[PDB]
Amino acid sequence: ASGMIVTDAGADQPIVFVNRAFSTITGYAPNEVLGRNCRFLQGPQTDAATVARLREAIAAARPIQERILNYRKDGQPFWNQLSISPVRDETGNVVAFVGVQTDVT
Amino acid sequence: ASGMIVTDAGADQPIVFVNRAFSTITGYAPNEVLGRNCRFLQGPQTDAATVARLREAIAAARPIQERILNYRKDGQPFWNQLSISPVRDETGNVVAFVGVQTDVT
Ligand SMILES: Cc1cc2nc3c(=O)[nH]c(=O)nc-3n(C[C@H](O)[C@H](O)[C@H](O)COP(=O)(O)O)c2cc1C
Ligand SMILES: Cc1cc2nc3c(=O)[nH]c(=O)nc-3n(C[C@H](O)[C@H](O)[C@H](O)COP(=O)(O)O)c2cc1C
Repeated sequence: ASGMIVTDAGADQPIVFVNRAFSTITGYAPNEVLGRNCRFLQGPQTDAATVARLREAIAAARPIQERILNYRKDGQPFWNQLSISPVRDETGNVVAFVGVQTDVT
Repeated sequence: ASGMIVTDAGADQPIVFVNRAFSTITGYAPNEVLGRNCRFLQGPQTDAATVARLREAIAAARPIQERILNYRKDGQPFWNQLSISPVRDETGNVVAFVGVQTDVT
């Protein structure tokens, strides 16, 4: 099952909702992640270039897909097939971002 | 600000998250809508053909936009500029739906 994260659009994109599969994949409970930027999932072997591409896409509110190395709460690495998209209203304002995670280890 | 509703994908698409502006627009608090299908927003003058189009799009996981008559908690009608999209994983599985409202009354 794939994880889902919803973040606010502004102000460094704090998490506002996660589904159950997010906890299955990452080992974090909702309480442990709400209000935080998702970058706590990264760690020392995460590819910096990939991170850069995410950062640039989010700042532009452009959809992006990447395979990124992430880490469970306990420190166990896993490969995340990650897809992020803005949620826009019909005037084009970005209301949120949604990300989908699949553990492809 | 535009409302946002996230639902599960299956069964009857129960609401799992709403943003602040959903409460502004509709008068409902999160605790009174979570776990319900969004159709409680409809009422006597809602156009049945519009509802039917939403029903078929959700069943097929197709994006759709409609201007639909909805009702606030206090019973006041409002025009909801509604857009719905599925959230998919990279294999195409539907993870959730996202709806965006704008009160265009
Ligand atoms: C909706 C959404 C979901 C995200 N999911 C993840 C994720 O699962 N794993 C991850 O490493 N980064 C994820 N990110 C990316 C980070 O939050 C962050 O944007 C990225 O590391 C680049 O920014 P930075 O250089 O400021 O950290 C997500 C971002 C958003 C907006
Ligand atoms: C994510 C999402 C958001 C929705 N938002 C609304 C809404 O704001 N107003 C509305 O009248 N129906 C909304 N709907 C549609 C109803 O939940 C329902 O699908 C529609 O009435 C058709 O199905 P029915 O004939 O079984 O009621 C939403 C559905 C989804 C999945």
